[PDB]
Amino acid sequence: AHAFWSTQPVPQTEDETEKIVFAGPMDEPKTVADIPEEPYPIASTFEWWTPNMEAADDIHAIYELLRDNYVEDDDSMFRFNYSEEFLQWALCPPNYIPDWHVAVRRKADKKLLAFIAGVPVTLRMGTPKYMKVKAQERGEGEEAAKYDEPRHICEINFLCVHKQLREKRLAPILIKEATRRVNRTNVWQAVYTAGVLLPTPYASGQYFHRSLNPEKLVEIRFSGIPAQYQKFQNPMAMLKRNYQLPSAPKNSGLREMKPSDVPQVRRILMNYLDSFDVGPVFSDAEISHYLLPRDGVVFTYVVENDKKVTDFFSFYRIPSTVIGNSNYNLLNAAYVHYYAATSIPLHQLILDLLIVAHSRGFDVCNMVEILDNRSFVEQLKFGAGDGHLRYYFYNWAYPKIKPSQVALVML
Ligand SMILES: CCCCCCCCCCCCCC(=O)SCCNC(=O)CCNC(=O)[C@H](O)C(C)(C)COP(=O)(O)OP(=O)(O)OC[C@H]1O[C@@H](n2cnc3c(N)ncnc32)[C@H](O)[C@@H]1OP(=O)(O)O
Repeated sequence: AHAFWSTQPVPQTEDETEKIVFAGPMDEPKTVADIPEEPYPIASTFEWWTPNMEAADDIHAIYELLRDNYVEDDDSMFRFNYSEEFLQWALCPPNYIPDWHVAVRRKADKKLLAFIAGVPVTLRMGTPKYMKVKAQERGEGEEAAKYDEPRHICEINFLCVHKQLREKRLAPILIKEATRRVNRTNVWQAVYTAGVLLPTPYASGQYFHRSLNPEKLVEIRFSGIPAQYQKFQNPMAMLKRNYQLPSAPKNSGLREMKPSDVPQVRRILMNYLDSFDVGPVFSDAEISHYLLPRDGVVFTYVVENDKKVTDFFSFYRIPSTVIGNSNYNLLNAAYVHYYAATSIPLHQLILDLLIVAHSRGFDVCNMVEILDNRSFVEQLKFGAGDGHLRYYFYNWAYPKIKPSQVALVML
């Protein structure tokens, strides 16, 4: 029973989603004038707050909320510790809408108690290729193509309720108020991800992890000894030896991305992402924002061949707090971001990502099996994680697809 989600324009069961064969909206069309102009009522001791993401004080307040209260593993050993610089990056892409960043604070002391953030994204989200095949074989190509134009929608992230206020139905009102503010902008769909099962994902991908410092990872109980290494008398030693990375990048033309690479990176990324059912459309401004290197936040490298950029990869940094370990209190994790390989095998491109991440002191490289990420798991010695990242739409019926048809990276 979902007292909240059963009232919302989402598919309500896996059985329902299994039957969806076209993309399209779920709610009746509405207009902005149908949407209340007043923020939803909230307890008189709390207030809605829209942070100013240019104010160091406001960014710091969000930072501290998430540091102490955002996603935790089930054993409370690790918690994400997004940096202030990362939050300003993730929350403030080009043309972002300040009113889509929704917070609740306590009036008396102005303490931040809850947060949810929406940013604009332009998403291809029309009927998937294989369902269009089946639709065309039914003479319904027209209906299957109705919504192929990229849509300007909302990407939701960073939903967080302070630990002391959990299970008091604050998340539904936060979500409802964000929806109100987005709808008041004439935007009617959103996309979000979660590591938990909600009604009802259109895609789910397993997490995979590449140890860069396997001794540390075993000590902090992030990962175990892979089953294939349990046959050894000293598995950690063999792990270190087989996981040892080349001292140097295998691609001699590798260098950090620079502003003049933006147009070529845009073109090769968009050409690659076009082959996926669900994916973002990025302008030069958005390519610049999301991919140009930013210290401690995002790292992007290009390969030149024949004087031109032919390949690139990116990763971003999310440290996690390690709780209860007497030897370590932080885990430095690199997350595979966007990439495109036009002249070298993808596993050779991503090997250079691992080499660079190791040289920069990261402990582990994490990814979800979206894009073509599954294809280099075995080759580059990634191990399967316990987690799955689920992909969801708000007010968009969508057929179930494999994660290999998803090209939207979530931060
Ligand atoms: C058109 C524009 C639309 C824009 C909006 C689109 C939708 C966006 C949707 C949000 C996308 C977020 C994407 C991310 O950021 S996913 C990461 C979410 N954050 C965390 O896990 C951080 C740590 N946990 C917390 O802060 C709290 O436990 C949260 C805030 C998660 C729940 O707070 P609390 O534990 O105090 O519970 P409650 O009593 O207030 O509320 C219980 C209700 O909340 C439903 N619930 C539980 N977990 C989630 C979840 N992860 N997404 C959506 N709904 C969730 C649950 O099914 C129940 O509804 P129902 O089962 O009774 O019906």
